[PDB]
Amino acid sequence: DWPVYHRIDGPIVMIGFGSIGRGTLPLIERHFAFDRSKLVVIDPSDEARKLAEARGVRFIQQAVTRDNYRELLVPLLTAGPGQGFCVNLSVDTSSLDIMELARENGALYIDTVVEPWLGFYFDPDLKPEARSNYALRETVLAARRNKPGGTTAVSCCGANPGMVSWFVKQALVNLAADLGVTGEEPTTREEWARLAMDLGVKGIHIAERDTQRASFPKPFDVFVNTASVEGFVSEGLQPAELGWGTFERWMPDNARGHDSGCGAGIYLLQPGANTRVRSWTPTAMAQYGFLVTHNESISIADFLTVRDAAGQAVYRPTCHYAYHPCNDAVLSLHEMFGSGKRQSDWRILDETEIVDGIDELGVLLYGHGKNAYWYGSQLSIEETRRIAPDQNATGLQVSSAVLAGMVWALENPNAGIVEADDLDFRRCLEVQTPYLGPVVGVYTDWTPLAGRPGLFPEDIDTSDPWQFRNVLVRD
Amino acid sequence: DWPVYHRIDGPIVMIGFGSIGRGTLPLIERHFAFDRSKLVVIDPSDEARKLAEARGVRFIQQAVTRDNYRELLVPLLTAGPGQGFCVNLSVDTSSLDIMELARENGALYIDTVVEPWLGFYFDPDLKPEARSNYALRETVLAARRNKPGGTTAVSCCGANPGMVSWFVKQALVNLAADLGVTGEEPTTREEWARLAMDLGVKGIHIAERDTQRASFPKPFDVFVNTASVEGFVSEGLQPAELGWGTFERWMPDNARGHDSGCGAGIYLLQPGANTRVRSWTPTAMAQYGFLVTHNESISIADFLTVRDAAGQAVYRPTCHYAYHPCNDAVLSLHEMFGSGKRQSDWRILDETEIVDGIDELGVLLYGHGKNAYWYGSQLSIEETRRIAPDQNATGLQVSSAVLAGMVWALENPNAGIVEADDLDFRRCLEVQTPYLGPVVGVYTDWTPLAGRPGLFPEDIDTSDPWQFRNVLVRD
Ligand SMILES: NC(=O)c1ccc[n+]([C@@H]2O[C@H](COP(=O)([O-])OP(=O)(O)OC[C@H]3O[C@@H](n4cnc5c(N)ncnc54)[C@H](O)[C@@H]3O)[C@@H](O)[C@H]2O)c1
Ligand SMILES: NC(=O)c1ccc[n+]([C@@H]2O[C@H](COP(=O)([O-])OP(=O)(O)OC[C@H]3O[C@@H](n4cnc5c(N)ncnc54)[C@H](O)[C@@H]3O)[C@@H](O)[C@H]2O)c1
Repeated sequence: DWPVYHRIDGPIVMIGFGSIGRGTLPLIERHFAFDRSKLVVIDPSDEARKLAEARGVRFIQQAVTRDNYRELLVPLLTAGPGQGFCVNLSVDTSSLDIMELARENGALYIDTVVEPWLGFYFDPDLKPEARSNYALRETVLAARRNKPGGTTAVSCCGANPGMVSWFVKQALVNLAADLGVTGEEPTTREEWARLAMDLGVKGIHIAERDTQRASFPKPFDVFVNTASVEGFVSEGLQPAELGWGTFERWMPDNARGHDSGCGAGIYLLQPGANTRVRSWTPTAMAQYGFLVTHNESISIADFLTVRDAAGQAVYRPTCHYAYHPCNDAVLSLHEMFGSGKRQSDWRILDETEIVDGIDELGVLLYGHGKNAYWYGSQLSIEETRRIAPDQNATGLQVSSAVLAGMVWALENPNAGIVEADDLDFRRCLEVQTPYLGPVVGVYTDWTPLAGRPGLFPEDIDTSDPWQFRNVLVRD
Repeated sequence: DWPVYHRIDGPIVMIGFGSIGRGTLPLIERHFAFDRSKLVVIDPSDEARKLAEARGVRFIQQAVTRDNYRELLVPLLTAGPGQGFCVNLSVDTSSLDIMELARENGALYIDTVVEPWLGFYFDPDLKPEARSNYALRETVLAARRNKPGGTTAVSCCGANPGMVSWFVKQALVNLAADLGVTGEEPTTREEWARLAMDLGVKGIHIAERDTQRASFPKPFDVFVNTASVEGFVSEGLQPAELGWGTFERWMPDNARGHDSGCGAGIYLLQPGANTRVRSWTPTAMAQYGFLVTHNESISIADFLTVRDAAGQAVYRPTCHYAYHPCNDAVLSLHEMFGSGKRQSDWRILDETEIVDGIDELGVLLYGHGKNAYWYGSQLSIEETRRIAPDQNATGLQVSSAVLAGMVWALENPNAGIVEADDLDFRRCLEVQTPYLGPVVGVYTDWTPLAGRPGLFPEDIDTSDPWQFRNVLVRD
């Protein structure tokens, strides 16, 4: 049987019922005990309403907005009898404002992104620095400094950000064993950072290759993806963004830093989904990824920062996304950027439309004595259908991470505002691994200088293959 | 009944029986009178041999090389009783050497590319300039200067290079007529160049969008295309190249000119099939094209050059390819450049494998009073199957162009070495148009500055939207 981890006696408030909400609700019903009538789904769309009604779940057809979120959500979060859980899987809503509302009213909180209120992403009066995920994350860090401790709110606990933070810790443990580095397993952030430094990890790619393909050819003027099209396009049009490692000797002319905050990131004055980087995964081998901004690019680099007494950073890894989405999404990007505007329509691939493929999602640690190491999941669509309904492999890696975060929050309900890097990674992977298919570690001798230089002059750094100067693709 | 244009009174030697040879053979058999035993195909491929046997045509399974071409081709082309025709549709053979051999022996000649002997494209001892199509074309121009007149040899007479030269002439005439400019169309090179100057044509894109889709999804580690994969990859890895207009006021730091030759071209120190440009076609609307090197980028800009009394160029249009290949080819390029090497296998889509689509191929004249004008063919796979066997829409545009050039060569057999810009464009389009489906001219308001600047700073020239500065896709 499937484990029922805990009883939830309070209200379960799910904000948003898109691809991730539809895959997460069945997991919540499977793994927690509660009266089904205590669950409530809020979503503005008719499509979501019909799906919730088909499940006999209470539904409120409203867009949560800055104007209504307090009057709308407080009664739902405080309905009792016990502590409620707010499961935020929406677009167009402020993660920070909803999280602070939940904590104000004693309700647990989890989300998979630091989302702003509608309008932020395309606000023409915002400076590029202000549109960065670094800046949005800094609003969460400030909230934590302002109100330490208290009710647990889990920020950015999906597949990536989320799970990959746990993969980094496991990968560091495996690397220490394989490199003969002795010592006890870290138990504090400082100890984790020092292990990464001692192992010589120069940087980390969130190295992903989605090979799911549809039973129909990509339609003209339709954006196709395996998860949120609105969310992927939004993050893809934000600046390319990365955690910036101490080993880097070069940044492009259009790179910029931040005057304040944790200090772990840079951004480029170009859209991340039109920025290519050289990377590698077990199934793809050498591939292009897109340098799409992601919270974990900053959070992981920040988490693994070592500082001296004066507080200056002496070690920090480079960390960023290196995303090869499904073929139809690759075509959708070429179409969107080539036309200069979003397609007229979009669709997310349903499991019934996917004929084969996997979502290979892992972390690539590089620069150490064994060059590069990839650790992560190779979950296939066939396995997904076997073990979880209403979602594809992309969705299941996300929904199962939300499940793990919820289990952790119930067992640690007064931990304050926390990121995935703050959770107990072993417990979270213990809950999530049944839904991840093959989880494997693979070494490779590939480097970004493989085969280079070619028949054209290239601006490369031959002294250190893994420099960003060698990873970034110029156009 | 199909028209029979001419009797060929000698041997027909077709070098190469790939996608284009297979599409051109039925048109030769359809439109020319000759004894069946006069035609012979030469190709080293076993796949090619079996198809030729099924077609009942003489086949010699041999690679033409520097070492054997004289011993092989001279007897075959001079078998008599009269003038033969060398129809060169191969890869890895020297167009120049074979052309000069055919001419030395009184045989007509046609090809669709200035191909070099095997080894040239990837010779590591060659500078990028020496690997350019500008340089290859200059060998043909020098051969013409050294031996003017003589037997007709048609260089680069496919769809593009080839047919698009005739489209440029027709487009110019249409542009003038659409402005109410009546009277004598030009008859000399200098008059054509002045028509383009007088109408204010700043530049020309060879603006192509292939929408042919396969009945099977893109296989991993397989390069898929609708015509020669080897030929497309070769030119895709040559330097980006363009005819360079007098109106341009900016070029990239890695752009280079030529010390010698006609003077009409620049090249970039980067591969063309990984260089993107902003362009437009009627069915695609705004799209990315790849800036792949092509003979006609130089020959058209050269043809349309106006010089002053001293001999200095005072007007010349920009001209280059803006190629959006079929979706599987787009994915194949992303795969190839992302891995840094050619896929292990490749395949060309057969008409039986194509579910739908067109090859939209035309010329986009811009900078004139009506901004932009696209003229060309919208041939669909469905129409192709009705009018010509053994090829897709891509192949038929090419094979019908070779048919037209062969007709022109037979009708003008003492014209010496000629390019597509040298032929009677009306007669050539008269022969080819039955195979081009819809041939239309479409005006558009679109410019490369549409929607720009976006939310990031960009280096653009707002006073002149069609400047290469605005067309080239840069970081
Ligand atoms: N961390 C990760 O790994 C990860 C992965 C995928 C998605 N995500 C994020 O999770 C979120 C959900 O993804 P998805 O795929 O389900 O998206 P989706 O687009 O499928 O669904 C979004 C849903 O939000 C609803 N919505 C829109 N405006 C709203 C409002 N004002 N209030 C409430 N609901 C509103 C829509 O009606 C829609 O059903 C997105 O923000 C996405 O960026 C994270
Ligand atoms: N101008 C245009 O519009 C245009 C369009 C398409 C192709 N082309 C060119 O036409 C040519 C043919 O294209 P394709 O699609 O048929 O290519 P293809 O790859 O299908 O076929 C090429 C053929 O050449 C043969 N070959 C290889 N080496 C040879 C040798 N030494 N001697 C004789 N034959 C040899 C191969 O066996 C093969 O059958 C290529 O050079 C291509 O670049 C021009």
